[PDB]
Amino acid sequence: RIGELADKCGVNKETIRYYERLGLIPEPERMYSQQTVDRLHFIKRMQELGFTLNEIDKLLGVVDRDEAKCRDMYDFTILKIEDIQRKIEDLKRIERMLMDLKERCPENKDIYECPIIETLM
Amino acid sequence: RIGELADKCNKETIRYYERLGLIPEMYSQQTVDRLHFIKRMQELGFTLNEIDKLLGVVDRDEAKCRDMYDFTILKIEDIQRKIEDLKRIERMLMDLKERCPENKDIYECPIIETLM
Repeated sequence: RIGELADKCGVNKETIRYYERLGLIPEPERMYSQQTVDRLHFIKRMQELGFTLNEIDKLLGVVDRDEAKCRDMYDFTILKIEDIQRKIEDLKRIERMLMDLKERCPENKDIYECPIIETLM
Repeated sequence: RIGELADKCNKETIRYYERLGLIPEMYSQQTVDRLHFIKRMQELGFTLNEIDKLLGVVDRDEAKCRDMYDFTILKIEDIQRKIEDLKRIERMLMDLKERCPENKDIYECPIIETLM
């Protein structure tokens, strides 16, 4: 079921085997249950949001109850919280800027130009 | 002044941005602000083409200011999704933090990290 799991999240089988080798995802039974899908989605999205594979591994250590890689979690949380807070602030200002730019467009006054579907994408 | 401008984040990168038409062909404070803008925008996941299109408005370039509306819609949706996700991740990290013993300790309070 590696192919369907690869298509579902999704990433190529190479990166799935790569995460299996890194230990980011557990060894499947003789396969790949729903938990593996949620975990893989977690890894993928976290990596998309700027987190390194090492940090993701450290977080997944909490899930697997690995005491070793859960060492010094306090400082880690503090650092990541600072980073992500600044990032959030920046993105919010940028978003307000983008909206402000959108209002200055003529189409913003047109009813048929209203972004209906794009809302739930 | 490109050496002084180089403190901001290097010279080849500056010449590269000049060749792309991202920055005018140097000495100015406005150029410093613009360069910082480009850099930080790139740090936050925006491509050079997107940043170029946004800077098309500052340069009053009619050509690349076309279809700005759909661009804004797209970027706003994407960045909104990102913001939601990041907020939730932050609350997660705060949960984890509060689950630590050090979180109850006064000397372990992150005072300096606040304004970094």
